[PDB]
Amino acid sequence: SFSGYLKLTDNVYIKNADIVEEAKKVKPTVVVNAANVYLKHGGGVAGALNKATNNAMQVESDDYIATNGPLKVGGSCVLSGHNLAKHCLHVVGPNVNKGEDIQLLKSAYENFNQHEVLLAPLLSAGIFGADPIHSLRVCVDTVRTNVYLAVFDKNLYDKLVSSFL
Ligand SMILES: C[C@H]1C(=O)NC(=O)N1c1ccc(Cl)cc1
Repeated sequence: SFSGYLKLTDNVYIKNADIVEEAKKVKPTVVVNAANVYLKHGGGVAGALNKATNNAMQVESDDYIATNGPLKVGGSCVLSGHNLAKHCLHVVGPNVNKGEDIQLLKSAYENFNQHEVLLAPLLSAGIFGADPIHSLRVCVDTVRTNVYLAVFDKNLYDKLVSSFL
């Protein structure tokens, strides 16, 4: 199971880790992807997860979009986890760099409540432009299921833990 995590709350755990390496090690039931509405996994966590699947995540995602159309900001879909997990929960947090409503971050985290346990990144953090401290606060105040957060950046991990209320 998950190891080396700091406990933040009854159900939220955090570790300074590369989510791809963490997923390959744990092979969790669910890995969360920091997806966009088009499931175009170009960069950030999505680009890294997709590259780890040898692009199989992108091939599956293009078929999903061709059939269903784009996701909503704040929405999600469950697809295969490929070699990383049983399932990948593609969750769309608002991208502040595209002028999307930060208020949708709570709706994005609510998707996690449909899964008993998840390995996840902080939604809307990184290239999505939101404040990761705010993302962690919304996470702990929204998610009720067991969420294991992987924060790639050591300096950001330290800032998140030390400023956690
Ligand atoms: C991409 C995001 C993540 O999932 N884990 C991180 O440490 N992230 C990250 C966010 C902001 C900056 Cl400047 C650097 C890294």
